[PDB]
Amino acid sequence: NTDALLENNRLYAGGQATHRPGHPGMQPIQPSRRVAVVACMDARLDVEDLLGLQTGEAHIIRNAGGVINEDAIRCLIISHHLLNTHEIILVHHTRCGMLAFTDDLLRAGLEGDAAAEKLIGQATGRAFVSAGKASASPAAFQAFRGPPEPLDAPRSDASTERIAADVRRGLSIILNHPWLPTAGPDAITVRGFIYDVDTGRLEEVSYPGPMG
Amino acid sequence: NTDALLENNRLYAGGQATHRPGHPGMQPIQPSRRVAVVACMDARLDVEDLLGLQTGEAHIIRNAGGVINEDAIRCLIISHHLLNTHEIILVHHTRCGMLAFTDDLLRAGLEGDAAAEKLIGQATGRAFVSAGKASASPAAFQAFRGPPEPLDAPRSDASTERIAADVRRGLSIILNHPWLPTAGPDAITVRGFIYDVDTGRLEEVSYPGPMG
Amino acid sequence: NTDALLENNRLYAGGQATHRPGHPGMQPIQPSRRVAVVACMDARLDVEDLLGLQTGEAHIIRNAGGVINEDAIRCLIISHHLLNTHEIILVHHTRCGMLAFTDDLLRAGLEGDAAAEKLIGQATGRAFVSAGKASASPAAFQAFRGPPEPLDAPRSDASTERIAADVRRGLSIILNHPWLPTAGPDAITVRGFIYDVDTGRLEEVSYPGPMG
Amino acid sequence: NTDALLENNRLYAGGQATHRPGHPGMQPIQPSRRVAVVACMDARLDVEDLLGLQTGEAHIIRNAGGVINEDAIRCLIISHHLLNTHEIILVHHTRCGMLAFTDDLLRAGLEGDAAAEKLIGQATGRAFVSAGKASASPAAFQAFRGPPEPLDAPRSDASTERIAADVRRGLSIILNHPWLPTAGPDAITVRGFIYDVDTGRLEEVSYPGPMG
Ligand code: NA
Ligand code: NA
Ligand SMILES: [Zn+2]
Ligand SMILES: [Zn+2]
Ligand SMILES: [Zn+2]
Ligand SMILES: [Zn+2]
Repeated sequence: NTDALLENNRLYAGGQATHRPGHPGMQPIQPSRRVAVVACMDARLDVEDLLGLQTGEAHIIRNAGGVINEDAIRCLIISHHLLNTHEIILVHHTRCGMLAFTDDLLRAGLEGDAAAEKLIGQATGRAFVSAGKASASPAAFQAFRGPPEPLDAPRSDASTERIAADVRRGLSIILNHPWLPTAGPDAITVRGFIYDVDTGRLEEVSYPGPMG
Repeated sequence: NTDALLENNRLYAGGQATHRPGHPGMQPIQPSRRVAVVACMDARLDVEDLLGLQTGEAHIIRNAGGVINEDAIRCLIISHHLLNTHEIILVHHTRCGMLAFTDDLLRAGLEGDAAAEKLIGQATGRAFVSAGKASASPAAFQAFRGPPEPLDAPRSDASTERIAADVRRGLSIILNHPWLPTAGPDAITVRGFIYDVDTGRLEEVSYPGPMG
Repeated sequence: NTDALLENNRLYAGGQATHRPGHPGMQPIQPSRRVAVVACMDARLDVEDLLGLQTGEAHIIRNAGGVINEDAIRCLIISHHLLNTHEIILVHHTRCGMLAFTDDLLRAGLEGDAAAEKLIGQATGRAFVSAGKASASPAAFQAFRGPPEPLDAPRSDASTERIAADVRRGLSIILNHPWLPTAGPDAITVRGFIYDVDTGRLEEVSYPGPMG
Repeated sequence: NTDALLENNRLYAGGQATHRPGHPGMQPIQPSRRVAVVACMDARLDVEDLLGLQTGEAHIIRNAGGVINEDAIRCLIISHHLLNTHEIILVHHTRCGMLAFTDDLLRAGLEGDAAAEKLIGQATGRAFVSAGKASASPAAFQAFRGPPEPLDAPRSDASTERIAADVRRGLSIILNHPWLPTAGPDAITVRGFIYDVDTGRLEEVSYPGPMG
C-alpha cells in the first residue's frame, strides 16, 4: 500500500492533490487499506492529504510529535487486534514543536517557577501564564532528545537526525512491545518517515539506527 | 470559529466538500484558527474534511475513541501553552469501536486466556491471536462505559447516550485539569460533538450532564 | 536468600519476630540482600517484619494491591539496573481491598454519579463523598479481576485464586518487560506469594498459571 | 497522630526503637491511625520503624524516590475514599538514588546507546548492560530536578533543597488533584519530611515553597 502512498505524496509535494474531501457515504469500521498512521498533531499536516489516503482507508492516530507512547500503543493494539490493520506508518515532520522545548522547563513553568514562566514566553513569543500548581499527569511531555532549537526553525542536518532518532525509537517500541505481533502469522509491518512541511515531501528513516 | 465549522459540516453532510486537499505551501507552526480538535482515529473520520478546516488551521489530535486521557491532555497543554490555541472541539462519532469491547476481555485475550481469545474472534470477525504474555501498559484501553454492543452496530438512542456520556467526561476532564486554564485571561473554551459517520453530520453534546 | 526469608516468616507466623526495629546506623544505598519486594500498602503488612528482613537489606516497593504496574516497573528497573538487586519477591495478601471494588464504580462515584456514590458508601461502611469532576488520572485503579467480594471478607478458595491470578500476571509482566533482564548474565529471578494476614504465614503462588 | 510519630522518630534517631516486630494477630483493613505514608523504596528506610508506627496503623506506600506520581495518587485515593484515612505523611530521605541519575541517560542506556551504557556503569559502579530496545513505559523515571550528584553522596545544603523541592511538588500535587479532598468535611491533611538515613532523624519541609 505504502509505496503507492509515497507516489501520492510525490504528487502532493509537486502541487497535485489526491485525497477526495467529500463525505464517502456509509462505510465499515475496518480500515480498508489495513493501515494505521501515527503522525504529529501539527496543523500543517493533513495526513490523508499528504499520503493520498481516501476517507475510510486508514486509522489516523495523532499526538504532539507523533510519538510512540502508551496511548499510541493502546491505539495500535486496538487497530490491529480488533480492527484488522497490519501495517503501520510513522509520519514525524520538520519544524516540529517537540524540537523546541524541554519537559522540565514546561513543568516548572506550569508549577509556577517565575523564571521558567518568563523563559517559556521568550521561547514561544506568547504570554505564557503559569498554572501555579503541580500535577502528576502528564508524566512526560516527550520533547525530542537533544537541546532545544528555536520554535519553528527551518530544517537542518542536526534537527533532521534528532527527528529521525525519535522515529527510530518509535519503530523499536512497536517492534518490541509484548502486545504487538510484528513477526509470525498475525504480524504487523512498520516504516517511518519525516514529512517536510515546506516542500510537502516525505523522506524515509533508516532502521535499525540510533534512537536519541 | 466553530459555528462556521458547523456550517461547513452541514455542507459536508449534504454532499458539498470544503477542505482543500492540496499542499498549502509554507506555513507557521501556530494553528491559524487557534483551535485544537480531539477525535477518534476511526478511518471514516477525516477531521479536516468534516469540519471544513484548511491545512494549517487546527491541531488534530486523534486516538481510539477520541478519549480525553493523559496523552490527550499532554497534547492540549502543548497546543495552548506553547502554540497559542484557545479553543477545543471534541468529535466522538457513531458506530465507534470503543462501544464494542471491554478492557478486561482484551487484556485477558492478550494475556493468553483461551476463552477470551475465542470470544474476541467472535466479536471482531477476525482471527484474534493472543500474545501469551502480560503487560503493564497500556494500563487502560478506555472502552466506553456500558456493556458492549456488536462491533460497528447501527445508531441507537442507548448508544448515542453512551457516546455522549464519554464526551461529557472528556469535557469535565479538560475543565478541571490543573494545567489547562479554562477561566481567566488565558482561558480555553471547549465544546463536544458526535459525528454521524453515515450522514456526515455533527450533533452537539449537552454539558454539564451525566459522565458514564 | 528467599528460602531463609520463608523460614523467618514461619517463625513470624508462629509468634517469633526476626526484624530488629532500631536504627542500623550508616549504610550504603545498595540493598545488601540484592532483593526487591513488591507488596500491598495494606497496613497489616510490615514487609520487613513478615519476611525477617533487616533494615538495609531489600528495596520495599508498596502500592494498592502490590500490583505490577508502570510505577512498579519503574522501581524495579532502578532497583536492578542502578542499585544491583537481582531477585524479586511479590507479596500479595489475603483480605486485600483490591478484591472489593471495581474501577468503574469508583470512577463514577468520583465523577459524581449519585448512585455510584451511594453504592460506594454501602460497600465501604464510610461516608464516601464524590469529587464531582472527572479526571484522566489515574487511568486505572487496578482492582483484581473478578466480581467484587465484601470489603475485608475472610479467606476463601475463590478469593485465593483471584489473588493468585493477579500475582501470576505480575510475574508475567516482569518476565516479559523489555527493560528487565530475566535471562542471561544480568538476569533477575522472581517468585510470588500470598501473605495470610490472619495467620502471618506466606504461601507460594504457582507459575506459569492463569492470569486473571 | 503525627507529632507523636515525630517523638517516636526522635527516640529512633537516639537509639531507642518503638515498632513491635511481631505479628499483631487479626486486624481490620482500615488503618487504625487513619494515616497514609508515602516513602522511598530505599532499603535503609523501614517506615514503620522510623515513625514508630505499629503494624495495622498506617498505609505504607513506597516507590523510587517516594514521588507523588500517578500510582501514588491511585494509592491515596483508595486509602482515603475506600479505607478512611485522612492524613498523609511524605518521607523523602537523604542520599536518595533519585539525586544521582537523569531520565534521559537511563533511557538511552536501556535503548542501547553504547556511550550511555558505559556512563551508567561509571555512575553506579556496577556492570550495567543495555536492554538494546526501546520501551514506551515507564514514561518517566522521575529523577529529582537538578543535575546529578554522585550516587549515595553525603548530605549537603544543595542536595537537601533538591530533595525538599521534590517534597513540595508532591504536596502541591496532592493538594490540587481533582480526586483528593484536601478541604471541606471529607478533607485530608498532609505534611512532608526528609529522613536523614545516617542520623535516623526526620526534618520537616516547608510548604508552600519552590517545587523543583
Ligand atoms: Na484530512
Ligand atoms: Na517495617
Ligand atoms: Zn510536530
Ligand atoms: Zn471511534
Ligand atoms: Zn491489599
Ligand atoms: Zn530514595
